[PDB]
This record gives sequence, structure tokens and C-alpha cells, in this order.
Amino acid sequence: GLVPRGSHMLEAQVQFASLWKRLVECINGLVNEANFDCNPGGLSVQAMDSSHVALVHMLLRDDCFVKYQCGRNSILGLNLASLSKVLKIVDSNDSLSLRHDDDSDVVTLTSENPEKTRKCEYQLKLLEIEAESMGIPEMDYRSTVTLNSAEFAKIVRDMQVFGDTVTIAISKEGVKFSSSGDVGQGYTFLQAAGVSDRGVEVTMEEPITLSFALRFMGIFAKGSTLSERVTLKFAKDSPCMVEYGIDNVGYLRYYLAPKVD
Amino acid sequence: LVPRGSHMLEAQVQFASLWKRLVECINGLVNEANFDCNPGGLSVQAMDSSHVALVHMLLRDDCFVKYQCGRNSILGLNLASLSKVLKIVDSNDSLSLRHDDDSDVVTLTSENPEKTRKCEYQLKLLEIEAESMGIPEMDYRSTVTLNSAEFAKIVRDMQVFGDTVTIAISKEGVKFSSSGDVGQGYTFLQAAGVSDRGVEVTMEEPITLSFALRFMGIFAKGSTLSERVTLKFAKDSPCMVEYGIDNVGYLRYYLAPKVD
Amino acid sequence: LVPRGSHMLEAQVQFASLWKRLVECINGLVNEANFDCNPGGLSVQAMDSSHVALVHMLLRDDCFVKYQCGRNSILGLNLASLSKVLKIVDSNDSLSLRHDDDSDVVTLTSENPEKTRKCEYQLKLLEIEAESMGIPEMDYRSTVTLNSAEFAKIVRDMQVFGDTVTIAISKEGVKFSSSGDVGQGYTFLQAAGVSDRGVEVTMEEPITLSFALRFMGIFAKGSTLSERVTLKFAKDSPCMVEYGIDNVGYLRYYLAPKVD
Amino acid sequence: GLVPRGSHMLEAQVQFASLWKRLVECINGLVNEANFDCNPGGLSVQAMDSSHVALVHMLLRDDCFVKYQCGRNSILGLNLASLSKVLKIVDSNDSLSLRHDDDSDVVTLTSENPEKTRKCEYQLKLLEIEAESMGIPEMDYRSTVTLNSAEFAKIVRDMQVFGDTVTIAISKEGVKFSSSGDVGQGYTFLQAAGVSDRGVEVTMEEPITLSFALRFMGIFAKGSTLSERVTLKFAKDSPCMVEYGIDNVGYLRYYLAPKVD
Amino acid sequence: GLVPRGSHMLEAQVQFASLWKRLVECINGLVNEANFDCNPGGLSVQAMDSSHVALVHMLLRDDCFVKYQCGRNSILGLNLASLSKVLKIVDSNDSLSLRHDDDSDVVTLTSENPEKTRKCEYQLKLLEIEAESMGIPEMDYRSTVTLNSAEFAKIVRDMQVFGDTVTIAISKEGVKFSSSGDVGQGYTFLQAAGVSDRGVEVTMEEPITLSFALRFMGIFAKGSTLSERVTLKFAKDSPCMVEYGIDNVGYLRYYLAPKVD
Amino acid sequence: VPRGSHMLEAQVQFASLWKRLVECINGLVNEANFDCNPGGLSVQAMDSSHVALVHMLLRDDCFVKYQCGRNSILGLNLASLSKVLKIVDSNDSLSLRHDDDSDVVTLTSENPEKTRKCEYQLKLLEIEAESMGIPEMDYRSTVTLNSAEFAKIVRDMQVFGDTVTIAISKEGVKFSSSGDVGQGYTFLQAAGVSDRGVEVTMEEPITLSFALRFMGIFAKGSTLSERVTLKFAKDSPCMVEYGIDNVGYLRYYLAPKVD
Repeated sequence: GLVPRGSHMLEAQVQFASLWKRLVECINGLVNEANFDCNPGGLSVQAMDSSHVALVHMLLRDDCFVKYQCGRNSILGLNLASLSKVLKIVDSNDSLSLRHDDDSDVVTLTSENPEKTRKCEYQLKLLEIEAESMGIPEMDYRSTVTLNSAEFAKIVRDMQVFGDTVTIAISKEGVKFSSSGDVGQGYTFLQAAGVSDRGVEVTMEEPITLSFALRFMGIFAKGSTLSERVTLKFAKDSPCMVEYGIDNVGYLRYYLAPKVD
Repeated sequence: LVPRGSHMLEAQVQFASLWKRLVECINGLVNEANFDCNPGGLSVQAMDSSHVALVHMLLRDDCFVKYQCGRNSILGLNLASLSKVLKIVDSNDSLSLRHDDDSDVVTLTSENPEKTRKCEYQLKLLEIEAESMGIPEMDYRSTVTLNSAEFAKIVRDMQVFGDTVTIAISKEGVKFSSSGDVGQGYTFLQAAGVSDRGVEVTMEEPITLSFALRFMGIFAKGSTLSERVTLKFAKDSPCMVEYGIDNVGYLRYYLAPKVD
Repeated sequence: LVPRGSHMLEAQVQFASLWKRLVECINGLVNEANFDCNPGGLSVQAMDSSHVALVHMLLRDDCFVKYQCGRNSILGLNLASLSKVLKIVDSNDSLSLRHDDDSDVVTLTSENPEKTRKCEYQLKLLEIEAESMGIPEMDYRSTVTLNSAEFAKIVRDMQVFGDTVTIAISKEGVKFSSSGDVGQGYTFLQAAGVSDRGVEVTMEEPITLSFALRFMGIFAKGSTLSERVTLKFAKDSPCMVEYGIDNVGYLRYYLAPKVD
Repeated sequence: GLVPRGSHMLEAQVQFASLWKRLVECINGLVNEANFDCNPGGLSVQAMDSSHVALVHMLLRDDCFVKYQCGRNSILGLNLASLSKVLKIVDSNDSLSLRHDDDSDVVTLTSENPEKTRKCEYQLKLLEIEAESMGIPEMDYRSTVTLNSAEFAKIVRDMQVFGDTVTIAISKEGVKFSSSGDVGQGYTFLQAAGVSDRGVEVTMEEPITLSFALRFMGIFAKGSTLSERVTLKFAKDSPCMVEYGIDNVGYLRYYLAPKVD
Repeated sequence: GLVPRGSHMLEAQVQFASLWKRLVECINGLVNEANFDCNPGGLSVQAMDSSHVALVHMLLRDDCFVKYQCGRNSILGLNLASLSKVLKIVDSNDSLSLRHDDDSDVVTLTSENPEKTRKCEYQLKLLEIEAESMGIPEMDYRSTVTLNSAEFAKIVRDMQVFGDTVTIAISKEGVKFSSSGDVGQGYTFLQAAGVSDRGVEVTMEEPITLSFALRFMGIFAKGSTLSERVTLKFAKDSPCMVEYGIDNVGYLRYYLAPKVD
Repeated sequence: VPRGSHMLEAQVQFASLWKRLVECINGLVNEANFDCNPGGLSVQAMDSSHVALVHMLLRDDCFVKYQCGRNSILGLNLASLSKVLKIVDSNDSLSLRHDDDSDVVTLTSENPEKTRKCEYQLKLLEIEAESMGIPEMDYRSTVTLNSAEFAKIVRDMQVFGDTVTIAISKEGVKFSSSGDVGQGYTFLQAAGVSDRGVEVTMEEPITLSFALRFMGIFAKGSTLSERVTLKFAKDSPCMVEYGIDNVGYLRYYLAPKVD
């Protein structure tokens, strides 16, 4: 429309800061620095734990924000430790505008009350983070179980009293989480209770039984702060995946290698 | 006409909160103990490593929604572990404790009202001797009964001063006293009129004993089981602190007095 | 018995929560302090071990349901201990502070509305040398008043960044600022004139001073006593933060500025 | 025509009390009460830990004592805790006569200096300790390693900084102790023998690799107070054994179940 | 006449500070504050435990010190807890000059190496400690036993594994220390010996048997740090006494009430 | 292909060095970064209250074998590292090794006689760059004394207060403290010429005060050097230096106490 532009603003603001708070918590659990791809499609974070066993892919679609503006595709490295420290002090119900200028070695967070009587502005030095080394697995999922996010969280926390490894067994009827160790042996069995209305949606293709490091399942289960339900997808000798939907305006997705023997 | 398949103990309580609250109490005093299961119910009797204090707990068979102890088996358990497992069991779930014929393992089974979740934990069991220490007896000259939680507060409070509390019983009240660096404290409770909360003294003479707060503290955890608590005393004799479980049982602690 | 004298000094407050909340506040700054008791009321005046910051607290005599300070006695107290004792005293119980002649010990007496419980604690007293001071006054050009708890939050917040906060006052609002490894933060508060919510700025010129957050933090504990809090400033001069104890007293802190 | 009765049942005196001291310490580590079979063949103690995972067998042959007398086979239950408390106060270099009478409900320990100017006498109430009496596994020990008792002790203490489980791997050419946990991963490898000619006397039949609870290895390693060397014997899916010889006049032998890591 | 008239002073220097260190330790065991009478005859301390069961009397004659000066008779109250804290840091082989100006209220300790390269000076605030209400008791008439100080110390420590009360029985033969409790029953018997030093010098008039609180005997036995030998004196239904000679320039003397029917 | 390398390998002959060092520095901070240049290993780190700073350097000639062609930074949990070094024999060798992107560093110990070999592996951090920079240059007054006397003197002064006052004079140096117990001082005379035995070398008289908590942490240095050197400057961080020399140093810096 007879109008050009060489500079950047890259300013996106969410209405309720509680979202960012709850997210960073989740992902800081896994890694302490990460890149923030901002496309016009929305913000993504893709990052892998220092042991290259687990992967976290988070996407916040552009309809997630009350205002969003990412002309070109800039990438922003951030210290998540610091970012968490700042978000810890930001009121849940305040707004939060994340902003970056043309090349400015610094990103800025701006918070404001509903009533406009208080305004906060924090500035973080940015990094410096080498491209992710990749990559996401592809990869087709035979069996799929969906359950209350917080029950899931409880179950991992519970299983950890026994071991540092959980064994997940899927049957059409239900799913069984199992653990062993000094204290003894535990299991929690969840029945599938069909055909409607909400409470465990198994949907397998065959029986399938994999094992996983609880350390990481625990880090993932933090997701329950974002979604009332959570979905786990499995495939034989293949990374499982745990998915937490954000309100149709995004997702948080974790992938973890099975234990091998 | 028909025996088999076997095998021989099942004890299910409706609300797991009971077991949770109990084990907490008794774990405070000892870290392993034997679980006599008669057809009369489950008892635990055990003494602290310094042989100064004694727990006796009994859960009568009417305490359980379902109970079955044909012969009298004894089950040693690590209370530390048992506590760890009970910590993860929902208060309002059921909890069936089960053991089979010579099975080196006892099993705890929890289930929702609603039957959509089922949990099952298994603990290796121990050979614990099975131990000497003889339960002592009355007569109990003086007897005081009070709100369980006030009692709890009072010990916690007295511990800011010393590691020893002095309990003095008088017609119309009881006085808990302590000393130490911080200074000197006392709490006095009056008796007389309605005693429900509210302090039912019922002495025979005045009587004044002293006790290790470390242990009174361990006992006071009992407040999680009974709104009220009863203390019984006798000169130069182990006092006793009793917490009733709903008429279906008791938790009873006994502690030696301090000497001068 | 006619030295004279004599001799007792009784100061009872209705709700012990006050004393609890106070001692907490001031224990944050110093661990022993003198309690001047005039017939005018109790004052505490004391300075931090680095001689950077000063507390002045006054509880007027109309603060107490019952007060008696014939002559002007001074009572040194270990605040650490006093805090330990007040921690155990129920918020809603009464609390009579009492001293006799010449009795090396002050006594705290608590009682519940319903008179069924009575507590009595005794503290050895000190021995505290007069405070080289003083107090500064009073030439406060422009000030600011805000919600006590917002203030508290703001300090706690600013500490994630630095150990120093910079307070900038302007017609319009006030800006708290900090720097450090994590980065740079500020919180700006807006409002025009004099009205409670939310910020009554009332300056004479713009003025910008800096302070040690360590101490602002200690002060902010005041939010337990007063919904609002007032800060007064003067160029190259100790600021002051004031917490009104309703209409019966105050808690006031003064802190040296930073050159920077 | 001889003398008939009495008195009296048992007298067992050792020259240097240091032995008893060092023994009880060892075994008190495993159990807090135990039975003392006194045959004319000597004193034995056989006892098992409360979890029925580990077994002590100690034998002091009759030639171990300067004077020994056990006509019939009496059994004496003892609180090892108490016994330890008493032995703690008995001088190493004093004599120590253990005595029990016909009736009695009490055993008596009597200590005396070389120079006869001091005499101590302690009396312990004895117990009825029940079975068992399991009482011992055998035999076919495929692989066998022998090493300095104190190095062994160090090695367990060391491995415990990592985990609560040690993995022992035996090869021609040496033995490798391994552990894992939060702190990280450790191993100690001992070479020899041989490494001709000649710790560490390995003498295997095949390679063999078992794991064990360090809690118990630790309890055992206390044995180093009795013997300069220590011998470990193993067999696949079978209780290992750790043996400490007493001067040809006896042994202390521990047996421990393998772990499933 | 060559005579002044002053208002001052007190200086008491010992060559080896180890003495003061070892003393204060002994006494601090019994009480935490005490008065230090300084005569020209020497320093005495007389004090009684908070339960008025046991009494210390210590005297350091003026020939004990390399330099001593107590013109008039001043009294100095001291916190023994603090004094112990300061003496803990003073080298055993350094000198130690204790001194007081007059009414200042502070006493000063001054330490110096043999080689004069280091000098330490500590100052303690002094107390008003109220005069000692209790009279020393009197009639020590035999029985009397003397023995190695450290054997004595051992014997109390030993007897405490059993009870909190020791029973001392004196006979022409020897002396018997006895105790009872949960652990069981112990005794130690010492025979009256030998060649040099006889090695236990009993010197009774009749047999005599009293009992005592081990708590206090223990506190006393700390005296073994000052004298190789120790002497105990008894009288029926009368405070015993335990005396530790320094060996000729002073004494430390404890008195303790017997236990009664 | 003449190699690079590649890698990192740093072996010391006697492990006692590493043991004694980590102890010292673990006293101040529980995690720290290990810059490995070809110049040697340095650690630079600051206490959580940003009052005190530790700089340690081990020059490359310190090691029987050293190889850091290029640079790499290794974060380490010092608590864990201390736990592992606690079990390593003083007189064993100790090779510290790291491979290309390996999330783990490895410690390898071996006896003189090659009959025992130990290998421990630590997960690595994750520690954000140090920030607060080294100060310079004190310049004016300087005292040097027996490391252990110094250690004693701090431990001693702590019975009184939590603050020590150091006064330097041509005569000597005076350490002073106050508190409930009372008041102490220790005075050291300048003896000489060399060595304990106290080498004062001032420019004017100068008197500063310091937190004993930290002087205590530093004094642990006496395990590395028989002597220790303190340098001061008015209203300026003092410094306490322990020199392995010429192989390396351990250096602490601490803020003075202000009015």
C-alpha cells in the first residue's frame, strides 16, 4: 500500500501474565537458556536437556496475544533462570508486553495493572545461543492416552517414592504406572471407563509397555498448571511425547527417550 | 464344606486418613514395629531406643469395614517406609492391608470412592524381636483430660524454654512449667464448670511430676486422632497419655518421670 | 517498700497481636533494645550495629487498656528472646507487661477472652548502654504515602536485581529502580494529589535519592501494622519511613542515603 | 573315684580382651541380639539381619581361649547393644573370662590386668532369643578374590558417596567395584593377580559380575579390625560370602544376597 | 622509712598457661561463675553447684606464680564460661599474666611466647557475684584412699555405662566401685598393692561404704589433668572429699554429699 | 594433520593439591567455573553476598601433563567435587579430563605402583558468567606472615566478635576484636629480615576492619602455603594471597567494613 519499513519493534503483549509465569516455570525445569523464534505465526521455543534425552517444543500462536507484531523472523536467546526470577515478581493479573528493538542487545518486559495506576518495566540482556543442534522426532503414534493433568502429576510424584524409573503399561481397559526400589513396589492403575462424557481416554492399537526416567516425567508434569488434561503418545522403541494444550492458542510438548535394555 | 484357595489376613478401612494419621504418630517414636493381628484386631506395642517411653496402639476389629485374621500372625514393618507410602495415599480413598500364607511381603491396596483409580503398594516385611518391655499399670491417682490440640500447643510452647516440663495437678486446675536460657514459662488451665472443649481434672491428691518434652512432643501428634486427650499420673510412676479412636480403638503412650 | 519507689509498672494491651507484630518489626533491625516507660507511654529508640539506620517506636499510653508508669524506668530486653516468647502467645489473648522493684526480671502475662487459660512468662533483663543519639529532624521537602504492602512487594521485587534501590519523586508519580546481574527493573506508581488507595505524592521539587535494600526490607515489615506507609525525604538527608499504629502510636525508621 | 559336681556350666577366658571388643563391634553392626552356642568345640554365633538378606556366622574354636570349658551344649541369648557398651569400657590388654552357672539368668564377664592389681566384673541379663537357625548356604564358589581387609573397607566407604549399591566385576587381570548416584559415578579397579607372581589374589573360573547393598558390605567391612586380609567368594545368582579369618583359632563369615540392581 | 601508701593493684603471672587452662576447665565443669579471692597468701576460689550438693575449693599459693602481687585483699567475680573461651585460645606454653587495676571492673589477661615475638591481651568484664553462702565441712577423719588420677577418671566414666550412682566400698583389702542400671551391673575392684607407688594406698580405720552421684564424680575426675594421683577421704553420713594436689604450690578440692536412705 | 587437540587433559602428580584447593574455595562458594586456557586453569568466583571474591590460578607448569589447545569453561558443583576428592588418596595421581561436547568431566586417580585405578565422573553445570570484576591495585601497605599463625589469629579473634580490626604500623601489626565475652588483641612484632618473623612493608600507618566469617574462610589457605600475604589500601578491598609459586596462586579479596 505504497508504504515500506526497515526498523523492528517486535512487540507482543498477553493480557494475563500468569500464562508466561506458568510457562517459563515449566520449561526452565528442563533447560536454563533457550531461543525464542518469533515468526508472524507466533513464538516458538525448541530446546533439549543437557543430556540430550528430552526435548521441549512450545508454541504460542499469534491469536494467543492481545497484540502481536513479528514482521521478519527474529530469534532471541534468553537466560531462563533470570527470566523466571523476573516473572516471579510480576502479578498474575497484570498485562505483559514483551518487546525488542531493531538490534538492541536487550529485550524488555512491561507490565501494567488493569487500572493503569502501576507500571513495571524490566530489561534482560540477551544471548548468544547456538542453534538447537535439532531435531524433533516425526514419528507416528500407535497408542494414545489422555487423562487429568494433575492426576498425572500426582502419579509421577507418587511413583518417585519408590524408584527413579516408571513403567507405563497400556491396555484397552486402562493404563498402569509401576515403580520399584528400596521402599518397595508401587503401582497406580487407571480404568478407561467408556463410552462418554469426560475419566481416562485410552485409544490404543496394540498393547504396549515402555519405561521412562521419572526425573523428566516430573519436569514435564509441571504442565498441569496450563491444561486441565494432558495427553501421552507412545510408540515401540520410540520417544514418547507428552502434550499440554494451551486454550487452542498454543501447545507445550515434551518428548522423552525410553529406557533401553 | 470347602477350604482353599487361601491365604490368611485382610484388613480394610474405609478412609485411609486413619492409617496415615496413626503411622505418623507412632513413627515419631520408633522406626520399626510389629503388627500383631488377632481376630480381636491389630495391636502395636513398642518402645523407644532409649527404653524411656512406650507406645501401645490397638485397633479393634469393628474399626474396619472388613476384617479377617483366622490365626494370630505377627508382621514386622519398617515404619519409615510405611510412612513414605501412606504419605502418597489419598486421605479419602479406601485402604486394604493384606498378607498371604508365608509371603515375605504385605500389600496395601487403595481405591477411590468411584472405582476409577486403584493403587497397590507392597512392603517387604521384617523379623523384629518381638520385644520384652512390659506394659506398666495403675492405680492412676490423678487424671486430667483436655483438648488434644491445646495440649499439643502447650508442649510446643514449653519447648522454647527447656527440654523438661513440670506438670502440677491441683483441685481446679493444671499447671505446665518450664525453664531455660530464654527464661521461664508457665501455662495454667482452670477446671471448674463445664469442662468440655474445658478441662476435666479428677484427682485424688495434689501431685506434681516432670517429663522430657522431646517425648511429650512425639505423643502430642496424637491430636490428629482425637479431639480430646487424657493424661493419667501416679507418684514415681510412668504417666500415660491416651488418645481414643472413635471407640474402635486407642493410642496410648507411657513415659517415665524425671528424677530428683 | 520505700526506696523509693515503688515499683511495678503495668502495661496491658487487649490484643497481643500488636506486640507480636511490633517486636518482629524491630527485631529485624537490632537484637536488644531499651524500653523507656514514661507515664506518656513506651518508647523504643535504637540503631543498627552499622549505625546507618535508626528505629524509633512509640506506643502512647491511650494504646493500652491499662497503663501505669509513675516514675520513668528503663528496661533493656533481648529482642531475640522476646520474639521467641511472643511467637507462642495467641494473637487474640490479652498481654500484660509488668515490672516490680527492683526486680532483674520483667513478666509477660497472657489471658484468653474467656479466662480459662492463663500464661505467664518471665524474661531476665539487661544491661544496655544508652544509644549514642539523637534522632534527626525534620525538614522534609515533599513526601509520598502509599499502600504498605505494595511498598513491601516493591522492595522484595527490586532485590532480585540489586542491593540498592533508587527512588525518584516527580509531580505525577514515584519511580523505584534497581540494577544488577539479572538486569534492570523499575516500578512506577502514578496518581495526582492527596487521596487514599493510589499514591499521595506531595513534593516541593523533584528529588532523587538511593538506599540500601537490606534495610528498606527490614522496614517494610511494618506493613503488618498499618495499611498505609509514609516516606519523607530531604536532599543529602536520612529519609524516613513511618507506619502509624492507628491513633495510639507510631513506628518510624530512618535511613542514611547512598552516594551514587 | 573322681569328684562329681558341680558347679556350674561354662568358663571361656581369652588372654587379650581386644578380640571380644573387636568382634562384638563387627557383629553388633548386623543384629542387636544373638545366641551364643557354647559346645566343647568352641563358641559359635549364627544370626541373620532383620530383613533376612544377610547372615553372620562367627566361630571361635576352643584353642582360641587360654581356658575353655563347655561340658554340655548350652545356648546363651545376649543383648549385643549392652554387651558392646560393656566391652567398650574393658581395657584391650586385660584378660576376659566369660562365665555362666547352672541355674542362672545371667552371664558374667570378668576382666583382670596383667599385674593383678585391678579386677572388673560385669553381669548381663540374658535373653530368650527365638529361631533361626536358617542356617547357611553353600558351596560352589566359582570365583574368589582376596585382598587387603582395610582397602576393601575404604573401597566400600568410598563407593557409598555415590550410591547404595555396588557392582563387583571379576576378570582375569583384576576386580572392579562400581557405583552410581546423584553425586555421579565412581569406580575403583584393582589389578592383580596375575600379574605374576602374586591385594590381590583373584582366582576365577569365568568372568562374573554381581551387585550388592553397600549398607551391608559396610557392616561387614568392619571385619578389617580382625584380619589383615579378607576373602570374597561369589557364584552366579548366589549369595556371595566375605570371610575374615581369626589367627587360625576361628572365623567371621558374612553372606549376602545379590541385588537386582 | 621509705614507705608509700597506694590505691591499686593486682598482678599474677604464671610461667606456663597450661595450668590456668587445665584449672578453669575443671571448675567450669561445676559452676559457670565464681569469685577469685586474691590475698597475699595466693588465689582461692570457693563455690558450690546450683543444686547445693557439691562444693569446689581451689587454692593457688603465691609461690605458684613467677610473679605475684596482692597488697590488700580484692575479690574478682568472673564468668567462667567466657574465661574458658579465652583460655581455650591461649597457647599452653605461653606465659599468662592476670591483672587488675582497682575499681575499673575489668580484669586483663596477657600472654606472651618464650621468644617475645607475639603478645596477646584479652580483657574480661567482671561480676558481682553474691558471697558464697556455704561453709566448707570439716572432720575428715579416715578412711582414706589414694590412687592414680586417670584410673579414677576411667573408673567413673566406666561406672556411668550402668547407672547414675556409684557405690564405693573401702576394705583393708582394697576398694570396690559398683554400679547398676538397665545395661546390667558392674564393679571395679582395686587391690592395695604393690612396689611404687602403693598401686593404691588405702589407709582406713574401719570398713566404710558410701554412695554418690556419678554426674559429680565425673565433673571432679577432670582433675586428673592436674595431678598424677588423687586422694579421696570419707566419713560416715558425711561429704566425701576428692583432692588433687598442684603438686605443692596449691590444691583443687571437691566435696560431695552422700546419697541417703 | 598435526592434531590440535581437541579435548582437555590436566593431570597433577600429587592429588593432595586438588584436595586442599577445593576445600579452600568450597568454603566460599558451592559452584564455580573452571576456565581452562592453554595458560592454565583459573577459577574466579564471588560469594553469594557479593562481599568477597576468590581468584585462583594454576599455571600449566603446575601439571605433569596439560592440554587445553583453545578454550573451554567447565561449571562444577564444588560440594560434589569435594565429596569425591575427600575419597582420593593424597599421594595418588589425578587426571582431570573433558571431551568434546560431553556434559561430564572425569577424574582419574592412580597409585604410584599402578595396581589401583579410580575413575569418577561429574555432571557439569550451567553456571552463568561471573560478572563482578577483580579490583586493583592496593599498592600501599603489605604484611606477610606465617599462614597458620594467621589462621589461629582469626579463629582466636572470633571468640570475641564477628569483626576484626587490623592496624598496621612500622612496629608491627595488631589484630583486635570486641563482643560479649570481652576484648582481645594479638600484636605481632616485625622481627625479620626473613622469615617466620613478620614482613611488614608499609607506606603509611593504615587501619581497616573486616568480617571474620570471611577471613576464616580464607585462612584455610594455610594448607597450601607456609606463608600468607595481606595487602591493603584505604577504603579498598584488602587481598589475601597464598602462593603455590611459581606454579600458581590462591587469592581472596574482601570489602572493608564501612563506618
